[PDB]
Amino acid sequence: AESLNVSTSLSPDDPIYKGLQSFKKGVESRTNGEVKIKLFSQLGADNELLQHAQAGSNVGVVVDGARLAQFVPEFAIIPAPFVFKDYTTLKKFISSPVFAQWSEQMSSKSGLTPLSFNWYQGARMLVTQKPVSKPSDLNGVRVRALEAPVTIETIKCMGGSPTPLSWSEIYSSIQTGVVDAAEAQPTAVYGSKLYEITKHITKTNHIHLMTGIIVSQKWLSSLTAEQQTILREEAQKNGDIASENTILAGDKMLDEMAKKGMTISEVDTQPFIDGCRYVPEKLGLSEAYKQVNSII
Repeated sequence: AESLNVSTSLSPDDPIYKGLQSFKKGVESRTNGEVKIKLFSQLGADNELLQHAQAGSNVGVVVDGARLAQFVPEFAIIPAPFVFKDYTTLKKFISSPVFAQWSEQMSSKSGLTPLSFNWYQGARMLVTQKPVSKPSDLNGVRVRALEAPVTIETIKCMGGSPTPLSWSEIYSSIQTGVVDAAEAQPTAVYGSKLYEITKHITKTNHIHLMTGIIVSQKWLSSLTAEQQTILREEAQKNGDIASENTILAGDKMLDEMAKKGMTISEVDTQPFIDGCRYVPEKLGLSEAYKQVNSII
């Protein structure tokens, strides 16, 4: 018998979690139970789990490019601002040979491998008290940030002032005037109940959130060829399902907030794009950015 333990951080009602459930169902069905998938809320922080996975653990985690940059630094471009014009363009890049090269490098040099990297978690948008049609509308606006260079530079390049604080504290920070605004994907805006205390969502879609199920190469290679391909086939197939469900949920959450008094607006992104073109270079990610652009 064999098994994979997936450490998760999402609510069981999230599309990504239900996708992991579909993934479990697929794998266990096709192997008649010889490979079992366990989903945990318990196992440890992502960074310590990844070290264990390097050593051969049968533990997995759903993580993004920023977390994998420590193994292959190119990965850090995926969450950078205004790299991908839309979701399908993002998919085109993830499926390309350049990305395949980065994954091969992680597998062969760092002993970690994505079963797939198409678990989409949304597009980040602006949540504000006032309308935003152009970057100068954010001058003087304090936007919640995070102690990471990409996030900080994203807020700056878009025109706001980055104000780091824990996401678990975003509602009280807005309510008490520590910060004016936030920057996040719809399920998080909705999940934190921000529609209670803000008035505008602007669809800048400035960052795309792409993740995958990352596992030990040593563990995966210890399984049979048939078990390996089932795992990889099912991860990709179910990542696509979860992705569509994320988008579906996102749209409906936005609709629900508009019906709770919020205004949701599209925006001409071109000025934001031009204002953020320096970011990859400032962050030292030019090589990665140039390889992405060779594709898209």
